[PDB]
Amino acid sequence: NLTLRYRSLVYQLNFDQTLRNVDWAPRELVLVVQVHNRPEYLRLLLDSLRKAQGIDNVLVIFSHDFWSTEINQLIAGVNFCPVLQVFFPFSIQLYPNEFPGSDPRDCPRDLPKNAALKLGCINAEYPDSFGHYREAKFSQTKHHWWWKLHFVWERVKILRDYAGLILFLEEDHYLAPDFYHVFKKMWKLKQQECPECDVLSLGTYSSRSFYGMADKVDVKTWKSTEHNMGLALTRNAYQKLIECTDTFCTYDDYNWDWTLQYLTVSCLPKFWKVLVPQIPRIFHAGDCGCRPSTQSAQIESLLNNNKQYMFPETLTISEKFTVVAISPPRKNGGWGDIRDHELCKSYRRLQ
Ligand SMILES: O=c1ccn([C@@H]2O[C@H](COP(=O)(O)OP(=O)(O)O)[C@@H](O)[C@H]2O)c(=O)[nH]1
Ligand SMILES: [Mn+2]
Repeated sequence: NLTLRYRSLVYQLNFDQTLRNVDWAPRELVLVVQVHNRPEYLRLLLDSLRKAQGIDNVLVIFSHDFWSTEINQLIAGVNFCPVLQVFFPFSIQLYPNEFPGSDPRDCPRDLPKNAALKLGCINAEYPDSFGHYREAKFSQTKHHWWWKLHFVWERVKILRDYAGLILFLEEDHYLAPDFYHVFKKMWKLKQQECPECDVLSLGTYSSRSFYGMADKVDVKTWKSTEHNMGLALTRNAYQKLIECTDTFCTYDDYNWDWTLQYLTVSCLPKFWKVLVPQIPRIFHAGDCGCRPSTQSAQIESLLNNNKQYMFPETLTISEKFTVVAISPPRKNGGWGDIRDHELCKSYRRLQ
């Protein structure tokens, strides 16, 4: 049975934590990449890592919820920085025909709530806020995001007592070559001028020319639609998030970032404040209008045409935008199923 085989593979690999390209300790920055099944975009991220300055000793953790030869071969080609692969142990690939996959007794995602209650399908009493029922493939990303946040801070042996920041990104992102240069200055700038800052972001989703802006950073209230790429957390920031575990895991939104938005408004004692450059050091390649080759060339052109402005010698805080009161987001749904709630709440308790 291939499914059972994969379960055994994932258990041993998550235990062994084989570190590639290391004979060193992780310091200052570690990257964690959420990976599913888009190797064409992963290849683009890896190319951006290859071209990035100063990261020979930056650990990059790839977190997978899908096993494939192509994906593992891509990551195995990385010879230029420390690499670790970890594997989400409750993926749909490992549990296809039972929760958190699709139990054949589950309610159809679009069966009306009133009909589901009369039918007795097993999750009929737990629709989302729109009266819909769970779809396994739409719940997986939030599960994977919350599991790997716990796993890297608590269960990765090389990160015992780690005192740097961990920067979270995704398989379809592209890093600017000065991203690490800029991160280090951003962190020093946070220590010097923004003690109220909770998190760092490498950039938002927005100029053709970088003149006068590539050296500027803003202090803003964190907002999920703007600041969900390349999010760097301290241990303190992570510990404050897990104080809101039940809220994260029960809030009826299958988006991890919209769920964080709700947390910053409803469960954290203060809104998150983020330090973020005016010129992004991270780009979303999985968005167009996508040919991955087209995306890479356009980003290459934008960054190289602006080469004279990259690697700024000094960063300065230019703007401060402080939200005092804000409406909570509307729920996007997809997260009403108590089994999703309970599995999400279990990650830090199991083993
Ligand atoms: O089953 C899945 C599907 C997606 N993702 C991850 O969710 C992130 C966002 O997915 P995508 O970029 O497709 O969504 P979009 O950016 O279009 O909202 C990516 O890092 C994927 O690797 C995942 O972890 N498990
Ligand atoms: Mn994307």
